[PDB]
Amino acid sequence: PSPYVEFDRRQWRALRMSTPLALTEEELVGLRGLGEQIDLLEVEEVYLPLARLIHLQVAARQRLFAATAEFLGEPQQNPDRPVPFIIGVAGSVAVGKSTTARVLQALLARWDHHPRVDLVTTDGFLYPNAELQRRNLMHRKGFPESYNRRALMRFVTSVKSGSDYACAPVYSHLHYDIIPGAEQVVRHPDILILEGLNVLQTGPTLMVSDLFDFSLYVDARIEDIEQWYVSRFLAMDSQAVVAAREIWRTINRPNLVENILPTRPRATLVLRKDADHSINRLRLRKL
Amino acid sequence: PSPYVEFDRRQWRALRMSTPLALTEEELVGLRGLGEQIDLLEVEEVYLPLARLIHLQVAARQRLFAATAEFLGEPQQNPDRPVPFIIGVAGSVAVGKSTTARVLQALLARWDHHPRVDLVTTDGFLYPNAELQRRNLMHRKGFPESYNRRALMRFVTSVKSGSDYACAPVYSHLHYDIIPGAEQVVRHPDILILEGLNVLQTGPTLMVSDLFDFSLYVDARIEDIEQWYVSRFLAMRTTAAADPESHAHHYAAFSDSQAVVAAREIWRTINRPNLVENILPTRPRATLVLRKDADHSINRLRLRKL
Repeated sequence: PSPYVEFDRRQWRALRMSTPLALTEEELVGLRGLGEQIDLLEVEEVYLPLARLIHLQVAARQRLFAATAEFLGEPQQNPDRPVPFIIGVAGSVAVGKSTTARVLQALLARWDHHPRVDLVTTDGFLYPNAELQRRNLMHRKGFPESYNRRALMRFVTSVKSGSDYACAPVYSHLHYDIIPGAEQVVRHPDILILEGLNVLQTGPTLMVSDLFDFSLYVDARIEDIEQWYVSRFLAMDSQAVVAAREIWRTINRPNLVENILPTRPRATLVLRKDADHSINRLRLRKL
Repeated sequence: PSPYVEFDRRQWRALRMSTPLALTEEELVGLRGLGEQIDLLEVEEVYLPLARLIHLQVAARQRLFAATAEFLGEPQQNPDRPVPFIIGVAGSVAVGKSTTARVLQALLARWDHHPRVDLVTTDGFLYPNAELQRRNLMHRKGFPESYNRRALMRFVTSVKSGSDYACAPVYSHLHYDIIPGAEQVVRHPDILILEGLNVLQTGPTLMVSDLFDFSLYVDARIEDIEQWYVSRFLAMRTTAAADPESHAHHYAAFSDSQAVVAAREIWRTINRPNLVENILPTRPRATLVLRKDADHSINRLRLRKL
């Protein structure tokens, strides 16, 4: 007996499901609008059903909120609305976290009971390069000590307080650094997806995942991810290949081995991708 | 904005409500069978609506399992029924965890959609005093290292995996030691309540609390818990000296004053630093925090916002 139910892509495809599950134009545009262009078969066969799955939890939580508010008799102290539902997305640099999180962001927004869905990356709570350099941590960028954990906690806490205005700092891929004083403002969305290297990490104290309602870990073979990282580095010369590999071996792989991979059992749902980026195995915690 | 809604006792009582699956006089008085300290007003003002709240989540979880099973189309891999809903209860030695847990256990079992409710204490996963002795941990009894974390984890995991059979060992508060050979068996209940000093503790990678669906922390001023710890140590003495099998224990022959000296000593050196160092910092991880007055009655509820 296992805590998970498993499906390979075959098994998963073989499932006859209710809801017809067809991609809508809004969905496409929604997605293209997030700067993402991923295969449609993947979106159809894997992400639509996943989204429906997740939507059942969100709708269950909204019903519970209202049934609980009814029982309590709709008092003053009780909030008027469910606080945002929070979804964590974890995994290695280059495994597709951001893509996975942007597709769910677009698909989940399609339902009328939860149309406002925000996406925050924890890259934004990285210490700025100067401060990392003040502390001799540039080479450990993305490791747990490279983030301002207190600020991350405060931001997610404020979101789970039902605050109307909660602000995250902004990481620039263009500069590879925090943009000083830029802010992403989150305004009581229905759903918040929080993507990052560290989102399921265990902090002796109180961790940010304590505030999650659902979490995903995006998985793949470590040698496949190394390839994906190299390709991404080449898109941003055998010399570039050499430089990519050095960053992988020195920074990103050890980060994966020591800090990220051990958090995989904590996820609600683990999605494993083969060499071609398509999902070949899903593990869902038993309800 | 806090992540909690907070109510003092006046405000709780001032709330509207419903008194949902409400209790016969006999059913009420039956609850006195959980201990001599059961206060039925407390049970009716606080624990009952609390059980109703919890019952709402247990039932939402049950419908969610069914909606999810239908949507996936009832495949062979999906289980037949929802795995147990697990509730953790945490706090200091002598704050009332066990009583709170026992009351909740009885109230939750009233509902037909979940009548099988088990209660397991993590005291049973302490290493026996002899094993503690081999490990050099007798003076740290109840600290996280005094437990077989791995057997505890395997047991909760097994339950949350929907097994039909899991076993926990058993601690004797009278002989202050594990009972050789004794096991509590747990058989896929609707709800498992897990109670102990370490349940919300934060360890490496995986923690037992990752398997919880809801948790409570029972809270009070430290000064008062001492007083309750001292009182309970007196009562235990008295109880041991009356048992045929337990009057042989050194502590059974303490005088009131000697039992007070020894209780404050254990408090000072063990239970209190355990509380400050390891228990209290888990308080913010609880779904619900119940604070008790000097009189044992609840003066404050903090509930996580849904």
